[PDB]
Order: sequence, then structure tokens, then C-alpha cells
Amino acid sequence: PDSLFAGLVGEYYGTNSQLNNISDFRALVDSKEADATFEAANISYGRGSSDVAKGTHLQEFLGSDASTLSTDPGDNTDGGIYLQGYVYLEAGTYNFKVTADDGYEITINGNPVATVDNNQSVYTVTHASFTISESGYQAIDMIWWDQGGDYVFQPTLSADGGSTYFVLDSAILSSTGETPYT
Ligand SMILES: OC[C@H]1O[C@H](O)C[C@@H](O)[C@@H]1O
Ligand SMILES: [Ca+2]
Ligand SMILES: [Ca+2]
Ligand SMILES: [Ca+2]
Ligand SMILES: [Ca+2]
Ligand SMILES: [Ca+2]
Repeated sequence: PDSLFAGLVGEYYGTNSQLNNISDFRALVDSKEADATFEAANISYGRGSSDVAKGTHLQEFLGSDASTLSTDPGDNTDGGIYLQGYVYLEAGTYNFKVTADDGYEITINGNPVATVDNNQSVYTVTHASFTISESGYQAIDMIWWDQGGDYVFQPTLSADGGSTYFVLDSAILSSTGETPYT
């Protein structure tokens, strides 16, 4: 049975090799069991300095969500997160606006909707719009990583053409696609 909570299923992975792009982080995910799991219920992380994978920086980055960590990982030079689950969205047009260091990829219903396939200092990107054809829980996954240095990850979403944006949080996230009452 899978835990039902108002969030995405989160996995953290650290490494002492360099993460340069999405494929490097995906290879890390596929190489081993997660160094820690957590519930990603408020997806607005960072900003911090001196490497996400060192010391208590992951805890600081994840903020409130860190109370659901399965373990406190040891030190690594590089690290990142893989999130997967569901997000309630009505039919319509949407776009992400993401502040991040380093890169990331967000996919909904199997289609990339926000991608930065490289390392970067903290930048905000307003991504192109996409459509949701039918209201309900949509499948979503996210990758983000830190190659070292500073780290931040805040992928906000707009339903009104970029006039207002919201964080993905427990109001609309579901780990399994069933309605959470938590
Ligand atoms: O090259 C990207 C790198 O630029 C700067 O060193 C700040 C870092 O956080 C970032 O990872
Ligand atoms: Ca794995
Ligand atoms: Ca630690
Ligand atoms: Ca249908
Ligand atoms: Ca590195
Ligand atoms: Ca960084």
C-alpha cells in the first residue's frame, strides 16, 4: 500500500561526482536507493549556500518538508531531488515560472513543461504555456539538483496567463491521485 498525503513522493540523492545536466541526475537516481525519502508538500525550497548535500543544508532547503525525512543523509558534494505524484488542475492553460540553482525538469502527463538542462546561478525563468484538457489530478514529476554552491528551487504555476502565480503545496498535491484529507 502507498502512503496517501497532500504532497509529492520525494527522493533525495547525493553523489561525489559532478552533476552537469538532467541526464546526470537521472543516472544518479537510477544508480541506487534514495539517500532519503520525504513528503514534498510545499515545493518552495532554499535559498542556501555551501552545497545542498553538505551538513544540514538539505534540511534547511526543504524547510517544513524536512520533518518527513526518512534519514539525515551524510555529506556529498552534489545532490538533488526527484519528486513524483499528482497535482489537481482544472482544464485550461498554465505556465510555470521557476527560480532555481542549478537546473531542473518538470513533466506533466508525460510531457516536459519546464526545463533547464544545465547548471546555473540563481535565475528565474518564465516558461511557455501548456494546456490541461480535462480537470482532475494530473501526473507530475520533478527533477532538481545542485552541483555545488548555492541552491534554490521554487517552481510556481500560473492559471491566469502569468498575472498571478502559486506554489504547488498541500492545497492541490496528492501522492497517489486520491483526494487527501490530512
Ligand atoms: O555554474 C553554476 C554555479 O554557479 C555559481 O558557482 C553558483 C552555484 O550555485 C552554481 O551551481
Ligand atoms: Ca533509485
Ligand atoms: Ca546531512
Ligand atoms: Ca477523459
Ligand atoms: Ca559538483
Ligand atoms: Ca549550485
